Amino acid sequence: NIHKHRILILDFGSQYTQLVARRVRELGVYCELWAWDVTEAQIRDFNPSGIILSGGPESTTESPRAPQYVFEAGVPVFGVCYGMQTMAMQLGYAQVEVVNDSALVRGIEDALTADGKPLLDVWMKVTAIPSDFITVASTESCPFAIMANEEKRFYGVQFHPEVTHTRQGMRMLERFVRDICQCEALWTPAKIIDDAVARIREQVGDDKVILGLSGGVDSSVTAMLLHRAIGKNLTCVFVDNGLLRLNEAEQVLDMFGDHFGLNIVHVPAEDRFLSALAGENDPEAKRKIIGRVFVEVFDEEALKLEDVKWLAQGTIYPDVIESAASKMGLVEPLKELFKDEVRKIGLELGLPYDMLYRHPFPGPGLGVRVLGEVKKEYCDLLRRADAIFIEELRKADLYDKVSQAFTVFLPVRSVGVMGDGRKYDWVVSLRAVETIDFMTAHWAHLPYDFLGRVSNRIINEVNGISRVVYDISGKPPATIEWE
Amino acid sequence: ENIHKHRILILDFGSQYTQLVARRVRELGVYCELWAWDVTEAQIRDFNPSGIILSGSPRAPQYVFEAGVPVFGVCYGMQTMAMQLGGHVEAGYAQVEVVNDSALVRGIEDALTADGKPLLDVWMKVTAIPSDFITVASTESCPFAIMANEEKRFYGVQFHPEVTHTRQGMRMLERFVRDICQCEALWTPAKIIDDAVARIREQVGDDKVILGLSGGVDSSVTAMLLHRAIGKNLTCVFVDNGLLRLNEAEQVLDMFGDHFGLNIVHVPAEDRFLSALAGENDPEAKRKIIGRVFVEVFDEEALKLEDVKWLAQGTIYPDVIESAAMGLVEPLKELFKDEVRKIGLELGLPYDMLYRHPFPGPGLGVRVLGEVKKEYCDLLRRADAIFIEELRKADLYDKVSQAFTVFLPVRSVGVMGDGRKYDWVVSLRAVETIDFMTAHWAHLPYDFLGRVSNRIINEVNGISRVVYDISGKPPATIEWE
Amino acid sequence: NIHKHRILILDFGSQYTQLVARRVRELGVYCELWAWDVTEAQIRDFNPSGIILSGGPESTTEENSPRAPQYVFEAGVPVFGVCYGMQTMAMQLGGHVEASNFGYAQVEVVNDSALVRGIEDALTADGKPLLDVWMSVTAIPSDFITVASTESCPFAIMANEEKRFYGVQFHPEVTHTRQGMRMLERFVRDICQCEALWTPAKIIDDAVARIREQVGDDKVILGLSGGVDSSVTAMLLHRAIGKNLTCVFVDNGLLRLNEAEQVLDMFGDHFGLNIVHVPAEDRFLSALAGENDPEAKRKIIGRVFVEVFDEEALKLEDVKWLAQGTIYPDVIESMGLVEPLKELFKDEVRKIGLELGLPYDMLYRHPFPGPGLGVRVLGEVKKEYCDLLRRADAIFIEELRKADLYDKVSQAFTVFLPVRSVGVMRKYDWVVSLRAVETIDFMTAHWAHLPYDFLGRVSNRIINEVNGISRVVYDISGKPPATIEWE
Amino acid sequence: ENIHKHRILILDFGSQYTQLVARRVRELGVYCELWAWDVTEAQIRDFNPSGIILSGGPESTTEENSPRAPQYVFEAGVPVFGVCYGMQTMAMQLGGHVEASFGYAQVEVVNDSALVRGIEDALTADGKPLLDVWMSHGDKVTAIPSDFITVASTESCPFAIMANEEKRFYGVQFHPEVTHTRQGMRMLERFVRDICQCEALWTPAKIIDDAVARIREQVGDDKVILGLSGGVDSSVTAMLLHRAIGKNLTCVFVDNGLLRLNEAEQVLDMFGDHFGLNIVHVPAEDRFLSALAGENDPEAKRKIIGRVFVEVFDEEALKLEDVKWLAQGTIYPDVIESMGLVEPLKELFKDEVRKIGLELGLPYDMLYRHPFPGPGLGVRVLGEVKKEYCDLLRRADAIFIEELRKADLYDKVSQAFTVFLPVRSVGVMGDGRKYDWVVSLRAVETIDFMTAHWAHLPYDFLGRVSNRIINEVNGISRVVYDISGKPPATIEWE
Ligand SMILES: O=c1[nH]c(=O)c2[nH+]cn([C@@H]3O[C@H](COP(=O)(O)O)[C@@H](O)[C@H]3O)c2[nH]1
Ligand SMILES: O=c1[nH]c(=O)c2[nH+]cn([C@@H]3O[C@H](COP(=O)(O)O)[C@@H](O)[C@H]3O)c2[nH]1
Ligand SMILES: O=c1[nH]c(=O)c2[nH+]cn([C@@H]3O[C@H](COP(=O)(O)O)[C@@H](O)[C@H]3O)c2[nH]1
Ligand SMILES: O=c1[nH]c(=O)c2[nH+]cn([C@@H]3O[C@H](COP(=O)(O)O)[C@@H](O)[C@H]3O)c2[nH]1
Repeated sequence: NIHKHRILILDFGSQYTQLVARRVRELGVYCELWAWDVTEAQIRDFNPSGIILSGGPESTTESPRAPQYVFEAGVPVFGVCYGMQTMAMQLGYAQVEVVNDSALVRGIEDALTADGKPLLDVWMKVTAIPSDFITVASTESCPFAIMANEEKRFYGVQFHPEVTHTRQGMRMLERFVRDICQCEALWTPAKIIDDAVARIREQVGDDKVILGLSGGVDSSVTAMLLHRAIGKNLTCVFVDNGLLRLNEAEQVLDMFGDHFGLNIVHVPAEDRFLSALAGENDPEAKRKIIGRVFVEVFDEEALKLEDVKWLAQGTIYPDVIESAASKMGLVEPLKELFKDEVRKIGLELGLPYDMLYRHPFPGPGLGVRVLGEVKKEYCDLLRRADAIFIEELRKADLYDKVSQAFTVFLPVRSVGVMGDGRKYDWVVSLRAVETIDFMTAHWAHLPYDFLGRVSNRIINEVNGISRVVYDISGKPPATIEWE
Repeated sequence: ENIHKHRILILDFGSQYTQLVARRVRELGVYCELWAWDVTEAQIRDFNPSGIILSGSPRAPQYVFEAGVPVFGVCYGMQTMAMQLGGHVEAGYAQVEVVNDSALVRGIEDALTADGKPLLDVWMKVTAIPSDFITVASTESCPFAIMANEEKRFYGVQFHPEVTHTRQGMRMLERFVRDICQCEALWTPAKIIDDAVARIREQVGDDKVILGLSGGVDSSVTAMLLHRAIGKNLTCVFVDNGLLRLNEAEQVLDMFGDHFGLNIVHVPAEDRFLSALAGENDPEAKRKIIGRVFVEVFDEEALKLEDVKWLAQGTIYPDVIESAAMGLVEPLKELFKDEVRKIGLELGLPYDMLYRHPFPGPGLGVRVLGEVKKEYCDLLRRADAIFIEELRKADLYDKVSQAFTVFLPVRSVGVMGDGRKYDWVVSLRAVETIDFMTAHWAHLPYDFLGRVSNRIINEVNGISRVVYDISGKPPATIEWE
Repeated sequence: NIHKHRILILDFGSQYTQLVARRVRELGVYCELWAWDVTEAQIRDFNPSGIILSGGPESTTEENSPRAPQYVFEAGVPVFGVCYGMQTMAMQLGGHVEASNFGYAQVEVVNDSALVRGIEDALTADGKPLLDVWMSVTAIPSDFITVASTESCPFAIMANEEKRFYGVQFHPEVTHTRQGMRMLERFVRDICQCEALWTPAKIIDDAVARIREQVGDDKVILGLSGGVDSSVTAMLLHRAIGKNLTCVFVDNGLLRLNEAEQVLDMFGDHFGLNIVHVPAEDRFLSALAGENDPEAKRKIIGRVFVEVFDEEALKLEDVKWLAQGTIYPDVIESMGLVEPLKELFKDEVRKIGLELGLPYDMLYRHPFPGPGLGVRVLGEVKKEYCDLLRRADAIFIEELRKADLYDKVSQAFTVFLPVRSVGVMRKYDWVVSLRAVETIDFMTAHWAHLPYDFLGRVSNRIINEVNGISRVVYDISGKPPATIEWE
Repeated sequence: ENIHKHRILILDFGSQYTQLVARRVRELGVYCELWAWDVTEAQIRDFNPSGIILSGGPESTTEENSPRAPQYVFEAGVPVFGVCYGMQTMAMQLGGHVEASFGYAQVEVVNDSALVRGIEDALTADGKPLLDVWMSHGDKVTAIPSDFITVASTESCPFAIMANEEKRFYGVQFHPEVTHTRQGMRMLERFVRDICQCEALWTPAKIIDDAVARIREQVGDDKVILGLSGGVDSSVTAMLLHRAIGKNLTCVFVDNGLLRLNEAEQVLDMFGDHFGLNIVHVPAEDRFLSALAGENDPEAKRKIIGRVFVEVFDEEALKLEDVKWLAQGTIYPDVIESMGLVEPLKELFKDEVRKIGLELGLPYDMLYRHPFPGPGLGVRVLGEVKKEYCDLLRRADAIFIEELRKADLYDKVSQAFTVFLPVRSVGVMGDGRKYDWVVSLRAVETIDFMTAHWAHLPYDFLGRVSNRIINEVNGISRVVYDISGKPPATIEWE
């Protein structure tokens, strides 16, 4: 069983904790990210084959600490940054000299040299280890780079193995998870899919399941999962909310109605969304509106069915994790998956690459990209602008060099040449970013020649657009979307 | 000493480069005028040129060749020179081989051929030259790249010598205007100033003159010329319309009031222009209001002054050329824009001010899209200041023709400590201008753009997001309105 | 057994054929790359779980052109034809090719096949599956179905599902084929039903087992160069027969700075190997004395090293085995012989070297030629020239690594130029040349467009810091018309 | 016409920018001489400057033996302009005081001075005039002499400009001669044309006319020989003498086998078949190669080439009866660095030589060619000079320059050439290999006599040239690029 060998990752608040989880996932082992403030009851219920304590911005000199069971549970424990500093007490690029044999790092040598010692290229106080620990690696600024009670199988590392900059970090996480915690590598996209199917089948039986099909990654893979498990019993509602991209409805239907043979209720709700949105300039109002009409449309569509006892949903593990930060049943095949696993299993389920590695598209769609009041003519204009932008972006092989690209409609009038020189028309902003984390994203240094080709195209080819600007504001101090 | 004694008639055959040719002639210190090609024997005879230039189916007046003065045809001018004297015409860097001796290019060599023959590096068609002309230079594509009737002192070149791409073009221009045409170079900043003062004094005498002092290049140099000519008898009216750059009023007042001793009437009229603009969204109406309120204010101040008999004005020669179908002092009406700067330097004005990017008459009124409001103008001024501050630090101010900031009355979200706040967006706009019809948006460095947008969003309370106008002209325009 | 599931890959002459092989290896499945001109007895003896017929430049329309042995299609195993492999399978099975004396291409999947079922990169506006492939046939066999199409290429993919014959006109082995690896995975793991036992941990365990069966308690001589193959080899025999393995490391005086100290400290003082160290600097130098001919120097360096190695070998009799780092590419291009790496490709040797415990930086270090500095010192090889070269090269590589440029080139090194150049406090000293290449194939190398300020930095460090070097130049000559080494 | 009548004395205190001052004043149309600071009142009285400019320098007036102007500088009754050090020694030598301590800066003008009245680059917010100047942040005047006034200042430079308006003494802590001082030229012109009242009679056309007249009055109708090398200096000298004494000028062009590809023909085609000079063309390639045979020492090679050049020239001289005059192209920098002698360019800087060269009819690209050393390929062929090597180098170099001109990179460098390395490398030949010579491309952006940076030529450009030389020149296996700056290396390899 694929959840059997499982890592409990305890989050002391690093931005890299989910990266550790994703690395364990990549290594083929289930794992779970909980907050540090967990009860020995819970760790005993999860029953981890090993524990991992993640980095932290706090300090053990105040203060987040592991539930003492972490070290009493008799499973190998791996501390990382804070997780190492908290393992003690409770018991930029750099190179560490391996000063001892440890289970964790034996055989793993990036450079050696030192003339008589193994070196580790790692990506990086602890004044003294517990009495049962040895020093395993050391640096100038950190004599305690790796510490280990190799008998109790506790390991401590002042660097981040989950990050690629740690030359052999993954081999180290492999060592801890596969070899020191003797975990089998059962958590494979093929076997996740079988687990998904089995669990949906068992949880829903012959009951009818409904699902909001966006065409996006999460609800698509969910569609494919539900569909593989209960076939025709699944009904997907595709709402064209009048806020999608150019031809999005066609593409979602060509893909999932035709190509994959899904049972699709197609709801053309453009006028209805644009109705409810009428005269609404407040971006948070628009979101709530757009989100409410969606819930309205699905509940209407659900009733037109019958015996629909289950709503399916593209909830992925990160979503569960924020919810962790404090009618119809829920079918959530992806609740345990991170986004890269979802894509990977989407590939195995047969979905196309393009869709799976597409830029995220917001729920509210163009509703948050038409500044202020959302009008059809602004959305049609926005659509042709985005289409050109994204089509040029794809020609130039720039689509994968940015996390997200789109255009924003500015309801301001600017003059542009018409032939005699007298036509005001609308302005759009191109927006392209390289996303670093949920808090920070850089605006993309798209090439000048390229920007200008897109500019000219949008202005010349779209009647109603006279001027194109580029969002040159990063996040912070701005955000990715304009609303 | 008439600095207009030696003069060059340049006939404009519609080329972009014709005002370039005239400026080159003015750079050699020789006065010249640029007329439309369609002139009369009479119009030309009255000018009495020391030499005629024809720029790049229109035809020169037959008198141009009858006039007995040297004539220089460039591109279309050389082609039209061939047509009209019995030749024949049929329609990038290049090198023309000089194949005959000619006053125009005698001694002007850029390289030598393998044969050992002279070559000209030029920037650029005739198939038969008149029977009294010879072939001066040629190249593979252009059999007749330079031709000359050495006797009538007629010279045609297919390339443009006014463009520095023609390696020694200026020297051929110098050769025709100074040697062939027999011109002294008295047209100098210092002497143009003297002649401007002389002509102002003679036309105005002891009368008091009034002047609209916009702070721009033209009205400033006009102000300094008048102040030099008539001093206390000059009142400049400076009108802060509410649409000027940050501290423009203080700056113009500092400069001409305290520093230069001009007599200034400062009209703080921000509320007045803003109020005449309240609610107006149409840029055509905004400009008309701003212009309308401008003369109203200026008229109300001209009636506030005893014995004002003359209006001074920074009309420059291109304004005169562009104009092609109380007394008026226009000291700059013969000067091209760079000449006006050169003399503004000799009159003691500051370089920064003379080479400043042009600012439009309505100012921020065409840069706050829609209803111009004080709030938006305030934000715009701060953002714009940060932009130019940085442009100058980066030595990029020199590198664009115009750089400014447009206020977009759209709300965008941005970070506000731990959460979010909606505020206004501005667009940076920077162009390299090419002509009245053509401008490329500047490829400002990315790092620089990032600094500026950070500076604006972080430093300007009320701005959350900054975009860069990446639209060229055409299909867009330089200004947003 | 980790060779049980195995893919026979027949080589029809493509450049990318070794890449097909290594992708099967990357997949976790043993495979073998043979010339196409083999026999049924050979295939039968090999017992493929599946056969891949790879690309090739020749035309199927020519007179005596390559054909797959007819048994390929009678082995009752799956057959995968890639490009010419597919053109030969179509021609050998009833269909036709027209001849025509590369590119990115999107092929539309127009029918189901086990090979590309569910492998999609995009949809057409008409809902049809698209594959992003690295492209390169007028009729297919009449038991074959068309699987995918292009404009240019009507039969991009053909297949006989019953017989498990799949032909593609693109290169799944090339990363440009977006889901190439998946199709190869599909063929090998799903269709050929191979397990992924070909792993580094298991290839090591296999290596050890096969050394012990072959050698037992016998004694084994090895030439330890510190290079990648000789060293992983040493680790395998050592993990296999400990003290019964002896490593002869000859410091020929033509090695990089402190190479002897480093080879010895690492494999003797850290991996507990038993190494006889021939400190043979003066002997190689004496032999090379007065030889300005690169060909003659290569010989001389070869001759002496054999002489030295033989002498050290005789000195430990009752040794019946010479071990050697020969790797699978050596096999493909070509006391008793022990060769643990003879089935491994270079990146496997590296991968298993990491499992053996070896340092990354050593396993991914640039190749250092047999003659070492004997061929990087133009003309007469002298102690002093090698000495300057070693200091110069050490500076170059040190800068090159801290600039994170070692990853970015195939080979970086310094060549000593016996020419005098003026420099400042005015002195005449030697010239060295930096040389850094990006090696496309065996015959093509681009000189690296190393940053200018980096080049200027390396260049100043070498001049200022190496007493004896007045001037640094950079080889801006690619292969062809020049070669990688200078001699 | 006396075109030297007005003249500025520049006293060199050692600034890297002193030559620039001299050329700016020249550019303004006013003759000027550049002397060392330690000259004598006597010498200055002889020159009789219309005005004196004291340049900057690296020394410090606060140090014991620091350079000072001849006191007469301040007693000659002419305007004195002091630039940095010259300002600081003007202060100190007049009762000021300097304290011991380059960049852009804005000096605020605070008093009227003939030097900068009307010269303004910006204003302060407070509305006060600013000059944009290129300053030396080093030593600073902290007291100005009694009858001086502060003209300009910064928060860090109380006396950024000082002036004694009556004595026409001006000191600036910045460099008006460098472009980075926005209106420095106008400052220099203000001093030279206005305050010193120099007429701008030092123009190319007038310099020519003056040279001619000085030639025609030094030699009259005598015969004059001239080593013509096609280099800028002797070419301009040749044309001066041609216009001056015409037929009596005999030009000797020596092809020493160390010239660039076809150089003899293009020099012959140019100055013989086109400009009409009388060229005695000596083909002495075998004579130089012979004398050079077996000489691997670059210092010996240079002496040999020098010596052998002189014998050839003396012989050609002997073949002409009554050669009473030797013309050379010595330019003023050669004087500053240091048969009757005619040196028409001894007062001219290199740009002035080009400028008058163009006025004489010489082609631009010749006048602006990179400097070619006197020994030619003999110091670009490393070790022993042989014809096979020079033929190679010539072919290789001409490819180099041809491409360099094509890509508009020729004028982006001060010198570009190829060095023949007597080292052999292997290369591809067909399917097998070949073994042939190596050449080095060498290209520099020269900043001064002691500083050259190697050019960041475009990689694709380098590889194109690379391939061309190797694929087009027989005898070359490989091309390298010199990536050594000067210092620690030199421009030439030998
Ligand atoms: O499903 C969604 N509903 C929303 O209302 C929404 N708002 C922002 N986003 C996405 O969140 C990411 C970060 O955008 P911001 O930096 O503007 O917050 C980007 O990926 C945005 O597209 C949304 N997604
Ligand atoms: O004095 C002015 N009053 C105006 O109303 C005006 N509108 C445009 N401009 C200037 O014209 C140039 C380019 O015009 P466009 O904005 O139409 O491209 C640029 O120099 C613009 O600033 C104006 N100048
Ligand atoms: O082990 C070796 N012994 C040798 O004698 C030898 N010669 C060249 N090389 C390597 O061959 C590759 C290309 O060399 P060339 O382009 O100079 O032929 C590069 O990888 C060179 O290092 C050698 N390797
Ligand atoms: O050594 C030389 N002998 C000569 O006869 C000679 N003539 C000119 N040049 C130029 O002088 C400069 C100095 O060269 P270095 O950077 O190698 O010292 C470089 O600019 C050289 O080209 C010569 N150099």
